[PDB]
Amino acid sequence: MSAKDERAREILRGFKLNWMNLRDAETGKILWQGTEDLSVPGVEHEARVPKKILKCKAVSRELNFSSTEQMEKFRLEQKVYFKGQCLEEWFFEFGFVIPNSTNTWQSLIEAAPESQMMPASVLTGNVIIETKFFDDDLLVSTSRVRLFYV
Ligand SMILES: *C(=N\C)/C(CCCN(CC1CCCCC1)S(=O)(=O)c1ccc(S(=O)(=O)N(Cc2ccc(Cl)cc2)C2CCCC2)cc1)=C(/C)O
Repeated sequence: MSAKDERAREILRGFKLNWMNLRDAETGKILWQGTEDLSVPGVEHEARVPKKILKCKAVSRELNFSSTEQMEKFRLEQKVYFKGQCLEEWFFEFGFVIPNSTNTWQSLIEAAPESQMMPASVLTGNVIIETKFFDDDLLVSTSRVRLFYV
């Protein structure tokens, strides 16, 4: 192992996702909320979202996290797979994280204008979100969530 592998593990160790929610960006209405740390790697998490989320033009996510470790450029890469095929890739930057801080991170997730959504009934249980946590180019964790539309 290198210093960077050790550092990634230290960050993971100090990290906790405390709560999260999703809102319709246009109306502000709450679609989903949870307190399960979906960032925990090595386990396939599940989440149930209302099927009307697929009609939204944009979704606002609020994500609350704690970190014992300082981070220079905290960021996420998320890949949206349907039956193993990547259909969307999202990138979000938080930036600098104070050691032993708790932070609320708001992001906007926008519908790709190129594409049209398959129906909820087709998508449900066949969508995996793969999320990669980075400090800059240091990969901290990789986690998966399987989505159901209800
Ligand atoms: C392809 N389209 C070409 C699709 C569409 C499904 C993707 N999402 C649709 C909405 C995206 C923005 C515009 C409005 C439509 S989705 O509703 O299925 C959706 C919404 C939110 C998220 S998530 O915020 O990434 N997230 C998963 C998550 C995991 C780990 C962390 Cl750390 C944070 C967040 C939430 C999902 C429910 C729990 C949390 C993902 C997908 C497809 C499927 O191919």
